[PDB]
Amino acid sequence: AQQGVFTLPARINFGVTVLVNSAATQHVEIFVDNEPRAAFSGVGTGDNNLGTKVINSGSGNVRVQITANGRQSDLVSSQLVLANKLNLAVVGSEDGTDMDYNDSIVILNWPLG
Amino acid sequence: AQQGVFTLPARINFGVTVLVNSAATQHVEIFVDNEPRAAFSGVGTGDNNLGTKVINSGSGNVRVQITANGRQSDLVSSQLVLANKLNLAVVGSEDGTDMDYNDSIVILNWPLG
Amino acid sequence: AQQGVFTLPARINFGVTVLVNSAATQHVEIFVDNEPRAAFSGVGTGDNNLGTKVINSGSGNVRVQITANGRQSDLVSSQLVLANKLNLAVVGSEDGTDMDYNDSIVILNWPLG
Amino acid sequence: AQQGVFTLPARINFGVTVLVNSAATQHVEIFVDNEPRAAFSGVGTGDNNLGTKVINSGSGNVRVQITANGRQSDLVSSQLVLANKLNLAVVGSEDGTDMDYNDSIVILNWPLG
Ligand SMILES: CO[C@H]1O[C@H](CO)[C@@H](O)[C@H](O)[C@@H]1O
Ligand SMILES: CO[C@H]1O[C@H](CO)[C@@H](O)[C@H](O)[C@@H]1O
Ligand SMILES: CO[C@H]1O[C@H](CO)[C@@H](O)[C@H](O)[C@@H]1O
Ligand SMILES: CO[C@H]1O[C@H](CO)[C@@H](O)[C@H](O)[C@@H]1O
Ligand SMILES: [Ca+2]
Ligand SMILES: [Ca+2]
Ligand SMILES: [Ca+2]
Ligand SMILES: [Ca+2]
Ligand SMILES: [Ca+2]
Ligand SMILES: [Ca+2]
Ligand SMILES: [Ca+2]
Ligand SMILES: [Ca+2]
Repeated sequence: AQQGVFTLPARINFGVTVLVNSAATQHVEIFVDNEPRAAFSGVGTGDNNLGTKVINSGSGNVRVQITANGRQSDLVSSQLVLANKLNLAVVGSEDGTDMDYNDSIVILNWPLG
Repeated sequence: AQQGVFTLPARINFGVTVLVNSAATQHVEIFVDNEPRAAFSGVGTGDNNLGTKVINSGSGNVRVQITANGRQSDLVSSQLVLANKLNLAVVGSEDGTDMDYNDSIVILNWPLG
Repeated sequence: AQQGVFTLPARINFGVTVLVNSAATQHVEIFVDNEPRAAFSGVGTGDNNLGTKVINSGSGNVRVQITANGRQSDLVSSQLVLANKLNLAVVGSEDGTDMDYNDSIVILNWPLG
Repeated sequence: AQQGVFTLPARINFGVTVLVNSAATQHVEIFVDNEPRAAFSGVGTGDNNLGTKVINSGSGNVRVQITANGRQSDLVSSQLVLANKLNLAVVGSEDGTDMDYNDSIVILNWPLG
């Protein structure tokens, strides 16, 4: 199945947070309606936090893309709703051979405020 | 039910990341085996990222507590495993009356590296 | 937080499946827009399957209620989305003192077909 | 990533429940330590419940395979833990072209009793 693709509520602001656990530099792009809207990059094996950016969901079509060594990483993803209110969309990724799926971890959350 | 309580693998390094969406200052405490082992404080309504800390799980008994206004916030939590490998333990919290459950969001993840 | 309450897409058919793991007889009622729409009951400690019923979500306001020994059980719940398509809303419940939260397990899924 | 593969506690009894939403007959196989240990077959587009079977996890290595039309279906999966106690491992699957991922839905849960 496709992974890293989520349908958000339309026209909502959401946060994107990235953690890295890799020796290879990670490059994360968030697409909204097939257009690039947020970029992150970094490297480190200590759950290193690349920060959070807030962007708008447009029609709702959000895709997470993660590249390392020039290749798009293998993605795994899920969406969780807590208390019928807090939404988290999570992406793990694998850039190599050890199948740890933590090389970049991308977390989307909404609503904010 | 109790919320914000997780059993991790023993003696594992794990990351704790905190996001806030609040006007009241948030205080997050992470306990390992009932001992206070990580703290975060901050405020802001736009998904303010308070960073990530890496700590060890001890016997495995990890608990998240969140306060604001000198009072414990109401917690909701779940654990997710992706690719049979990437673990996320998520806590949402409510400090007030609007039931948005985003006032502090605490993410635990393992394994690292 | 309230547990066992989910917002479904409006006017959608969804399935409700119940498993029991209890010595006490379990009584499950599913409410849609505050009206009773599906009932299940049974007893057994072997993950005993009470079957599946398909009902309609109305405005979308769905609540799971679980009673044993005349008392509403303590609920825990979450919603999961897989492949940006398959939705599962899960409720565990505790009727007693052992905190196993399996006494009735209620699974909602959509879309069908 | 591999999907439908889960590590359970060793030597634990767990339940497997299958729902189908398909016009093609579904065949679900559960492997424990690479040995074929539970089977289900059925068909129907209205969330047809094929029942629950209880089996033992052996060393803990559990795999779900789903076929229809003599071919392995595309799998998507996650594991959820509620109340730090109730485990659900969920598999959705697609046998065709409509990408609804509900053709067989396989739910594993533990602990029982
Ligand atoms: C050297 O190992 C690390 O870096 C590689 C990328 O080179 C990752 O895939 C792996 O999981 C480790 O984090
Ligand atoms: C003023 O409203 C904000 O701040 C309060 C107190 O932190 C939160 O409960 C609420 O959800 C908003 O984020
Ligand atoms: C006797 O123990 C069982 O039944 C009680 C209800 O009596 C449940 O709470 C418990 O988890 C067991 O399933
Ligand atoms: C005819 O359409 C149905 O049957 C096929 C084959 O099982 C499924 O892929 C599809 O989602 C529908 O449930
Ligand atoms: Ca890796
Ligand atoms: Ca890694
Ligand atoms: Ca709030
Ligand atoms: Ca808030
Ligand atoms: Ca119980
Ligand atoms: Ca029980
Ligand atoms: Ca299909
Ligand atoms: Ca189908």
